[PDB]
Amino acid sequence: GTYRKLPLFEGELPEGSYAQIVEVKPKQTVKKHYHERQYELFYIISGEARLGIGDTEYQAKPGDIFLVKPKTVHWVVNEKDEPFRLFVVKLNYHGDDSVWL
Amino acid sequence: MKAEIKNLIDRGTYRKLPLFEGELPEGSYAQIVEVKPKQTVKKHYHERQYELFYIISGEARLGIGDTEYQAKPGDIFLVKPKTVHWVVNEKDEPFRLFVVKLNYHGDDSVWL
Ligand SMILES: [Zn+2]
Ligand SMILES: [Zn+2]
Ligand SMILES: [Zn+2]
Repeated sequence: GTYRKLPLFEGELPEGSYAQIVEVKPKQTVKKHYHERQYELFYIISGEARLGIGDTEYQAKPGDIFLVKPKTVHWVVNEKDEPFRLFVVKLNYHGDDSVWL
Repeated sequence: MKAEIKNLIDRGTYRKLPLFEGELPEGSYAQIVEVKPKQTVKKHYHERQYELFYIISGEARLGIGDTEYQAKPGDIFLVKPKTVHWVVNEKDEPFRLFVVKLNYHGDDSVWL
């Protein structure tokens, strides 16, 4: 819902590890949230978006890499017809922890 | 937050560029890997670390256990531990990939 979520290497990734593509549907926004304990590593694959982490908003283009440490708030705004697609890795992942602002 | 590649580590057959050093949790690491033109990375296995590859640019015969893919941009891979991998760069282009290491408690790398 809101953005797609395409897990890879399911059951193959060590304890607390996780990897997946996500696809932020076009001209949609992902709302302010944070993770209690998990890290997000992004590699921006295609499209363009506004990406906030803590106190900084980036104009995320492909080939950018981002880190979201925990208790750090993030959002994306896609203002493009093309979907925003990113490679995600989650570190110290204890399952679902998204506290949604 | 954003990745600024300002640190190069040179291993001759290639170069490794770490990312977010100190920022990542224990057992984690992330880095770009540049396999310099016409070069190969020789057969090698990792004690326990896992290596997730996202292939950024170029083509290089990539070999994980028994399957040699031709790693193009957009491919994703995993090299579970105790798995023999290597890379032959074919082009006059760097073969570049975003790597994360999982279960990395320092250099578990070993080479055949
Ligand atoms: Zn997110
Ligand atoms: Zn390796
Ligand atoms: Zn694969």
